[PDB]
Amino acid sequence: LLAEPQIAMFCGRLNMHMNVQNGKWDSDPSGTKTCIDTKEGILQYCQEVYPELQITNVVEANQPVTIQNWCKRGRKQCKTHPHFVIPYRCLVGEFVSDALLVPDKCKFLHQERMDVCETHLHWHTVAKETCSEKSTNLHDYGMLLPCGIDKFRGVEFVCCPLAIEGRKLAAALEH
Amino acid sequence: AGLLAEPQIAMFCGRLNMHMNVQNGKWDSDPSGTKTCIDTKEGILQYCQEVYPELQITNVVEANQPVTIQNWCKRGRKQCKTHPHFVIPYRCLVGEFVSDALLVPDKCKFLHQERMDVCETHLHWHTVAKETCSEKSTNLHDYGMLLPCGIDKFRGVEFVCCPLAIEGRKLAAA
Repeated sequence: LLAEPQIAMFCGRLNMHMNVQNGKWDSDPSGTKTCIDTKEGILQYCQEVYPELQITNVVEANQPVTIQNWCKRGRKQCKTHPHFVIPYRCLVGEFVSDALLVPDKCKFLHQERMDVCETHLHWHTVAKETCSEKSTNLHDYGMLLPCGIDKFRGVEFVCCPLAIEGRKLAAALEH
Repeated sequence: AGLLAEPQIAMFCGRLNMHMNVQNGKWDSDPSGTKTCIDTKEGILQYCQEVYPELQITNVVEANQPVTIQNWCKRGRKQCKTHPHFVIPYRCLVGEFVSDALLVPDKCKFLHQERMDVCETHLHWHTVAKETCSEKSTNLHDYGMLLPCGIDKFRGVEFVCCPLAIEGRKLAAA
């Protein structure tokens, strides 16, 4: 398994999925599957595309990727017409939280509640607001404790200083 | 009802395989934009399963007559405007095998031959059918395979013989 299984969609075109052997995007195997509207449906598609793996849940990727050559159902031509989309990671087996890199002087934090079951977006906001409050930057975050298809009870994240001993601490991503 | 078109694949070396879109009845190119003509039955079978993931394809057999397929594609599917080609499709047989239903038109007869000791090709059986109608001064109108014994291998054939209706001739010579 040289790549993480995941699916990417763009309504109007056939779904794409990560080729776990080489690491490139391929198009829907049957040339018939279009964008999906529910988390339950996305999870099924993941399982249909990766029959050899035990897909047990799904979660949005933290950052968009650029995919080219989207095919259209019916059309012969898959025009290299780039699109920036947020893939869905097909999580496999027993759930384990993402390992996150903690750059020096940054802090690893996490929040959870046994009685809340929210989305990836909600947890992303929590993490962002928590770092923002302390006047810092959100460098990375991951979900914790799944409670449903693409639903979690918490978030683990990394907050970073605007600068260390005078020098600004930067990074680039997601837009 | 909500009946689908029989699944099948068509090849033309130097181009991407085509497969029948079972939902609209029209041909589509290779989903991955990389698969090309195959040279083994086992390979044909594997390709069927690949483009028809939701069907239990358990065998393959050549269709009886070639078909005209427009706009083939080259690897990558960036250039697909081309000259139509006459190719003989491969039927992707699903699930449990059952003999095709043959229409016996007026004045024709339905015959079938099965040899439980042999395991021949589609071509062999087509010939056995053609020759059997010839021996009775008739013409082979249609046929289908019987008793599968391997990937695209059968133990028999069912066919329909019909009146020749052909203009013969002789020679007037000195």
